[PDB]
Amino acid sequence: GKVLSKIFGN
Ligand SMILES: *C(=O)CCCCCCCCCCCCC
Repeated sequence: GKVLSKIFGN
């Protein structure tokens, strides 16, 4: 959701 961009690593 909004974490949705870290657990995306890179
Ligand atoms: C929001 O919509 C995504 C939330 C990010 C953390 C939990 C979702 C996990 C599903 C995405 C797979 C990413 C690698 C586990």
